[PDB]
Amino acid sequence: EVETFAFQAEIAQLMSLIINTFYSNKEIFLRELISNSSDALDKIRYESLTDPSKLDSGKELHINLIPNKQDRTLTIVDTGIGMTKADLINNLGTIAKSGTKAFMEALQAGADISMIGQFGVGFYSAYLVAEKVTVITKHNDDEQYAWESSAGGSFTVRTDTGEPMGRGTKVILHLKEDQTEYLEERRIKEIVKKHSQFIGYPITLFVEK
Ligand SMILES: Brc1ccsc1-c1cc[nH]n1
Repeated sequence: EVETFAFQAEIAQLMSLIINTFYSNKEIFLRELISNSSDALDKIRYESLTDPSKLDSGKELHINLIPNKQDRTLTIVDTGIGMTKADLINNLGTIAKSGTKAFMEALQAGADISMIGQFGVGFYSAYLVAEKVTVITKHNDDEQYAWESSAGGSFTVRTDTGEPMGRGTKVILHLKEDQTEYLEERRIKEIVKKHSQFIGYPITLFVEK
């Protein structure tokens, strides 16, 4: 059973700007997603200090980057705190409204798209390179869900029946046809070294078979 939701108008506006604006420096999407993973890992690490059983769903705190050329996907996996259904439908978009307005105003004042993370809406930079984004996520207090959007104003949420994740979030970038450079080992390595070199969790770049 699949539920379909409309983005808030401000967030749809932001996604169209990201998809339609000419902007060559697309590689910053990966810094933003890794940063979000790092923040989620920080949150479960902090919570586990007062309730160690929150790590019963998995003690390892890490980030994996998995390219797949056959499916044309780049997947960013983390074992962070994960997202509830309420986060996916309501909470994250509510938080994002204010950051979106501020970001769109800054852009009109001369900021550029690479500053998106300073406004808390860096996830949407995924649409610089992805035609579709799938997010599989599992919080300790909720079931495993799959969120998906190809933009256009709507997203879906369903319970996920795939492989159980334990805890954390998998962001699956279905890359645009002309963005397959982000499946290349040498390119991902270059980007992580330039933008993400001091992230405090192990980042493993998987190689393709
Ligand atoms: Br946003 C967000 C909110 C709770 S978890 C999470 C996340 C985890 C990986 N990326 N984003």
